[PDB]
Amino acid sequence: FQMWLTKLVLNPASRAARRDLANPYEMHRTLSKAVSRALEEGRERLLWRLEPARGLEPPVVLVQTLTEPDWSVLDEGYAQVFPPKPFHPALKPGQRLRFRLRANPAKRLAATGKRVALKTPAEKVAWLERRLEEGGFRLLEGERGPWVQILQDTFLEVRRLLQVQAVLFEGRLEVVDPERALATLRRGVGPGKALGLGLLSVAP
RNA sequence: GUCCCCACGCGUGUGGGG
Repeated sequence: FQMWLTKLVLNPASRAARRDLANPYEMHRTLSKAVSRALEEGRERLLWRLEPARGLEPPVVLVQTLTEPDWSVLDEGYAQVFPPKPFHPALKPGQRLRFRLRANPAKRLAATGKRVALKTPAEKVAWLERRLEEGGFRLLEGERGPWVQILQDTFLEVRRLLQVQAVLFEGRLEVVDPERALATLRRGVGPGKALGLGLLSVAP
C-alpha cells in the first residue's frame, strides 16, 4: 500500500520524446508500458507531470505509480532514467506541506451537459480549495488570501481533438485527515489524469 | 475557445390513475 516515484529526463534528440512532449496522449501510451500488466489487472493508477521548464535544462517528467514500474520498455535513447524509489507519505494530523499540482479546474455545465473550464483566477483557486478540503487537505492562508499562486495557464489541444485547460498551482497546504490525504495522493485530483494532470506532489 | 464514454447527486415541479 505504498507508492513509486520516477524521474525521467527526456532526450530532445529523440524523435519519440519530441512526439510525447507535444502530445500528452502519446506520452500516456508510452508511460503506461512500464506498468502494463498492473493496468490490465486493474490495480494501478498512473499519474504524471511535465515539470515547468526553468529554461536551459532538458524536459523533466515525474511519474507516480502504485505498483513498481519497469522502465526498460522505453525506446532506446528516449530518456535518462533515474531509478524508481519507494515513496512512503508518512502523514500526521496538522502537518504542513509545500505542494505542486497541474490540474484541470472545470465544471459540468448543465445547460449543455459538457465539461467547460473556469475562467477567473478567483474560481480556479476556489476549485482547488474545494478539491483539497474534500480530500482531507486544507489550504493555508494569510490575510491577503489562500497560500497558492497560479504559475501557468495554458489551453492544451491534444490531437489524439481533446481540449483541456491546464492550470499549474503551487503553494502550501495542511493535512486535516491523513487517511483521506493518503487516498487523494494515490487517486490524483481532477479530470485529465491520463493527459499529465492530477498528480499532487507534496514536500515538507 | 471541452472531443468522447460511465456512474450518481442537489433545487423545483408537471400530468395521469384510484
